Amino acid sequence: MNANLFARLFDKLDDPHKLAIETAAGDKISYAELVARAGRVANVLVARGLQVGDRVAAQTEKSVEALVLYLATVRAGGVYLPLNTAYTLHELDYFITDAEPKIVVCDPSKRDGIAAIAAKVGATVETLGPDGRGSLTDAAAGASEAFATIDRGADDLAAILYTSGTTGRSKGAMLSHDNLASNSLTLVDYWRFTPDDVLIHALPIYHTHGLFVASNVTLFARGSMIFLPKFDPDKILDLMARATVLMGVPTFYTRLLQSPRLTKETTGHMRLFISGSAPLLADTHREWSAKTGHAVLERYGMTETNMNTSNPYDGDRVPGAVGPALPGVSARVTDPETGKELPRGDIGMIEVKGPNVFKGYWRMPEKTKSEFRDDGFFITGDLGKIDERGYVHILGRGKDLVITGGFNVYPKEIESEIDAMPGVVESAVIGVPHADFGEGVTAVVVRDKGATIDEAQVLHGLDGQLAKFKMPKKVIFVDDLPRNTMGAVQKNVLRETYKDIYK
Ligand SMILES: Nc1ncnc2c1ncn2[C@@H]1O[C@H](COP(=O)(O)OP(=O)(O)OP(=O)(O)O)[C@@H](O)[C@H]1O
Ligand SMILES: [Mg+2]
Repeated sequence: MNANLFARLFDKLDDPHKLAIETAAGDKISYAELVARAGRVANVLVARGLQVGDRVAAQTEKSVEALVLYLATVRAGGVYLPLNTAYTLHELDYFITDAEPKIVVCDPSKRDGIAAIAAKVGATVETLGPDGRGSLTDAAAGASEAFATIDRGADDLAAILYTSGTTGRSKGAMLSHDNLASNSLTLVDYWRFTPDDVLIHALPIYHTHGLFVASNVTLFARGSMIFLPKFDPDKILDLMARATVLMGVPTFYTRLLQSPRLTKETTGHMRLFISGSAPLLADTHREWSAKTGHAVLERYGMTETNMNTSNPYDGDRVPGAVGPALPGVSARVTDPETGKELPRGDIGMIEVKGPNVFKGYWRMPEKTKSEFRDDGFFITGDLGKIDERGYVHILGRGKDLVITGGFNVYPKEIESEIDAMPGVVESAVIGVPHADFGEGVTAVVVRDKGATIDEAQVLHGLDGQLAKFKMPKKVIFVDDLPRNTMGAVQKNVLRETYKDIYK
């Protein structure tokens, strides 16, 4: 009855020699082998000063060794803290100072620089490279495989993941053993994962999607995964003939749609395509079904909440919607201010509650308090509505709402109109200060190479479909939209870039 995620996963292992992970080089690792690797690394953590509750901060390229470090940290009663591989030394200083890890694991090439930061909190530094080699690996080579998995309670911490930083400086979400186990166990059943599943895993593992959703679901299900270092369209297509599931972000799908190899035949062996982490556009959903005959299953989650909602595996998968609340999870829509729940169909603030919901922000009890309602619901900061069937629809982030001339203007329906115009790839509608209207609705648009469509053409096209107060005051064409490492459009960046256009 140990609640320790590692114990939930592996204490009882009925089929130990079954495949768990195939590496990018084609090496194969069984469940028993994975467990033994984690035992060695857990012993290394203790030998390097880990005490129960200590954080282990890890910035490494993706590898099975890096995944093992996650498992071992949890197993040893530590708190795993993955960090975006792109963070610079200076950025890392903030996270290391905030979290005060006892151990920091980094790429061999950064050891000297990171050691300086680590010394500020007295952390021990080990290394792990893209090839799975380094001081961590040397230490594990002589360590014992046997390790008594540490007793942990449901609410004890297993991890701290920093948010993606879309709306400001990343905050450290404190995730418990039960947060992670309850969510992944629910998903195994809800998505019907079985030991026969083979998951193509091409996502980063410093983010909740690639780290927890991909790994924990597979591992609980006793299925396996195939690692790829990053999104590679041709390698992903190659693997579909011998895999059953792909978890991706919308950019995976729009990029795969550009391959002439993406056909019914090429995807015919696959069971399920899942999309998450950013909005899957309804047009993208329809394009995928038109080209491949598969209905993409989209789900919605956050760093702070793990997965909240999902389109059903055995029900209607609705373009533009993220599905009803998962089993065990409650979702509602409230008046953003007052907090009163709204009638089904009304747009407002999405709030969630459940065993998936985190314990708060690391050493930010005040900001934690402001993000929870009195009755324990968490304010997502996402605006949307819940339809008559209980499907949640996300309209945008609260900060993406544009208030202009006294009106609430929701950008997505404008973007949908612009996207539908011939010559348009995609568009982002934002608001920036305007002296006459409060904010000026501004359309930032990516067009096809050689497309003729221009500003006047775009505004005229909208004129006959859109209320006057919703009309963009100008259209700005760009080579591409700014996106973070997980493929999300950064409207924060756009608002900053164009803040002065109406000055
Ligand atoms: N399927 C989806 N459809 C629409 N939006 C989504 C979906 N999945 C995730 N999102 C958006 O991503 C957010 C979760 O992102 P994440 O936890 O990676 O950090 P972030 O919110 O982007 O960064 P920060 O919290 O630092 O501002 C959600 O709150 C939601 O706005
Ligand atoms: Mg957020």
